[PDB]
This record gives sequence, structure tokens and C-alpha cells, in this order.
Amino acid sequence: SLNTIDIQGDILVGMHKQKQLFYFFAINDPATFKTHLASDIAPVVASVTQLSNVATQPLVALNIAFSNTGLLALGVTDNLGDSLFANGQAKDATSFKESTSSWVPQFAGTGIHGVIILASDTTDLIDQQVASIESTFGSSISKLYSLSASIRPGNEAGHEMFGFLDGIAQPAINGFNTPLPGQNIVDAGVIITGATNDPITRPSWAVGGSFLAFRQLEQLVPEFNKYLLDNAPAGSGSLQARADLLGARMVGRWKSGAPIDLTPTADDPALGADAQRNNNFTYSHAGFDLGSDQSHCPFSAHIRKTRPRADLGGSLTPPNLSAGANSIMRSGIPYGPEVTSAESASNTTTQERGLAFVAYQAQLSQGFHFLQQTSADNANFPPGKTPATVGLDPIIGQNNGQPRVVNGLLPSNSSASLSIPQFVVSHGGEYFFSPPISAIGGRLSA
Ligand code: HEM
Repeated sequence: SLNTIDIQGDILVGMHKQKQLFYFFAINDPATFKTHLASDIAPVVASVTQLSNVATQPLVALNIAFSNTGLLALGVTDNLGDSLFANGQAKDATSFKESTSSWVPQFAGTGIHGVIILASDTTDLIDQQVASIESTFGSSISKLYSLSASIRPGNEAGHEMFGFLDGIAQPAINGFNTPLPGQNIVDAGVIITGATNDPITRPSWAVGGSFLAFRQLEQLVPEFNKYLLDNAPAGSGSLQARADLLGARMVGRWKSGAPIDLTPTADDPALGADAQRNNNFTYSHAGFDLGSDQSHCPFSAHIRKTRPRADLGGSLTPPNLSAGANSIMRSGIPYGPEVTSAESASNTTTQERGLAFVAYQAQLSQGFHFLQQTSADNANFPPGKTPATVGLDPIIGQNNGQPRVVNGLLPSNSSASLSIPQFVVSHGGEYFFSPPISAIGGRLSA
């Protein structure tokens, strides 16, 4: 019953283009905006069906999403069923132990009405599409802010700015995806509003959409690299190899993608590259106490925080299916320049770079907001551990600018604690609703 022809492609497939632009806009003269929304945008919005087929990847892939104030600007006063969306991300900031005082000023408010996501293999093609939009909409659309993003170059293609292969793990949608070994399998309504087993009643025109949580997350890459070298556990290999082990313990995967739960002391690049094997784990190991054993993967490791698997019950053998309702689909892409020679040499960031983080979910409170607040920022999550104080997620965990206490990272002693400065700095973002395609030229243009 999942009508993928009507679902925007970034939600379930991803744009998978070299370059992306996030174009954050305001609406003036809504009657004019609406005419062009229907005539100029709706026909070129890329669907899941379109992106699922090579023969039909468009030259420029385009998606569009609206904030609460953007829907209101279009005269849409309906309750979409999500209080977090309605209130906007700025009002949610304190839930994550940050302040909007640190944000890009355009995000610290509700002036942004929407985002157009443009993706293409060159920036020139994106620019041409933006020029076309500005030409036909005229002054009815106004750019408030934008952020350019790119797949990283060379041997870092598909890796985020710290160097780790990204985009490996996603929930499988039951009835749509063919699940990979170890992959969680969830009802479509966890991700798509109004789809199977979404318990929240939605406006009819909104069935087939998703909520988009956007975060501009700066990464302090030279600082991270230097921290790992300075805190590398003693051992037989090179200093860099031991630093790499510590980084892998923090993320829960080696940079190659190999999950540490399956290879806890050394990388396995072949495993990392193999989608049939690189997700096939639950954190359980026969003969080890799940509640205390951190020898395979720390309880505080990023991926263990964000998908706890057996830490939240369910099958000890793959696939673990726990906490399906707390799943998110991720379509983030790195932004900013590569690390420059001088920054690396000084172990100091000068230019801003990071992750243009994008999460899709049908309930913000169950997805992004939950994972940040209840897990990453919670020293006592996952529950039931010994010792009980897991500490914060070393990658994304926040405590109002203070160093984060993170336990279990050191293989030699699970009781050893590290106090870690932030390596990821929030510059804010917004919550949007990516409508079904039918609503774009339909209700939203009416
Ligand atoms: C700059 C910030 C971030 C970086 C560098 C980062 C990096 C990574 C990496 C390297 C992985 C493992 C690769 C993969 O499984 O695809 C991962 C997985 C994941 N991340 Fe993060 N991430 C960031 C922000 C976030 C945030 C803010 C959240 C949610 C609040 C989040 C949620 C997840 C989830 C759900 C997974 C998959 C877990 C699983 O299914 O096993 N990430 N991330």
C-alpha cells in the first residue's frame, strides 16, 4: 500500500549526487508563489520510484519541504500531528543542551518557510536550476540562507569529514526494501506520515510525507585527530594505528565501515565494504554478559547509542528488531572545504566544515529528538548497564558546552573515563515537512 510514486526521493532513497545545495527560503506574495509551485516545482520533484531506477535519475534532483511557518504562509492551518514541528527547532534547542545563541542567525527564529534540496553531479547544474527558479518565481521566493555540500573526494567518497564511511545503516521498510543481514525492519509509518502503522492521524493531503530534521553540524577535524593521538591506548602497533582504534571505539565502526562489534581489535576493510556482512550484529555475544561487556563495543559508541539493538531487548541473533519506532532515515552530506595543510599542522580549525545532517521520520519526538535527548545526551542510556553510567555519545553528545564524560572507550579497562571536548558543534537548523508530491501542486498550491 506504499505509494512510492508519490513520495519524495530523498526520504527513502537519497539523492546520491556528487553535489547538493540546501536553499532556505521565505515566501512573499503567496498567490504567485503557489502558481509557480504548481507549474515549476511540482513537475520536477524527484520521487522514490524515479530515483530507484538508473534510467530515470534526473540531471538535477529536486525535493522541497516546508516549515510550520511556511505552511501557514501558504494558508495551511491544519494540524500535521507533530508538536515539535509546529513549534520549530529553535524552541527545541534547550532539549539538546545547546543554545540558539550559537546558531546561524537565520535558524534562530521562524523566518524560514522552507528548503529546496537540489542535487546534481556539478555545482554549475545546480546553479542553473536555482537561476531558473528565481527567474520564474521572481520575488515571490526569497533566499534567506543556503548551504552547499559535496561527497568527499578520492578515497574519502562516501565518508564524512572525520573519515568514517557513512550511509551504511538505515531501517528497512517492510514491504519495500529487501532487508540486509542485521538491518532493522520497520513499518512504513515509522518514516512516512499516514503509512502503515503510523499511529498519528494526519491531514489527508499529508499522507506520504515525512518530517525532515536539518542540522548544520560543524566538525572540528584537526582537533579530533589530535585528541585520538594524544589519548591512544598503549599497544604494539604504530601510534596512528592505536589512535585509529580509539576513534573506532568512539564511533562503533572503523573508518572502513567495519563494525567493531565484529572486529574489535583490528580493521577489516573487506568487511567494511560488504553490505551483506557489515551490519550483521546485535551487540550480543554468547558467553559474555550484555549488561557489562564493553570489550567488543563500548556502550557509549555512537552507533550503539543511536541504534541500541539488543541493549533494548529483542533477538540476540541477527536481525535484532528492537526500537523500530525510534528509527530514522539519514540523508546527510558533508559541507565545507577539506582540511587545509595549515589547519592540520596546527591541529586547529580555521574554516567551517562538517555534516549537513538530514533525518527523516514520521514523529520527530520518536526519531531525531529522541536519539539526541534520550540517548546521546543521557549518561544513563542505554539502561541496565554495569556500571550504570555509560556516559555521553562522544560524537554528538551535548552538555551545554562542557566537556563530555564518556565511559567504556578503553579496551584495557571498561571503568576508565575520558572527559572529551566537543568535536561536533551545532550551528542549528530547522524542522520541515516534506509533503507527498501530490500535495505540492495540490493542497499547497490551492
Ligand atoms: C557530525 C555529526 C555526525 C557524524 C560525524 C556521524 C557519523 C556517523 C557514522 C560514521 C555512522 C556509521 C555509519 C553508518 O552506520 O551509516 C553513523 C551512524 C548513525 N548515526 Fe551518526 N553522525 C552524526 C550525527 C548524527 C545525529 C545528530 C544523529 C541522531 C540524533 C545520528 C544518528 C545516527 C544513526 C541512527 C546511525 C545508524 C545507527 C545504526 O543503525 O546502527 N547521527 N553516524
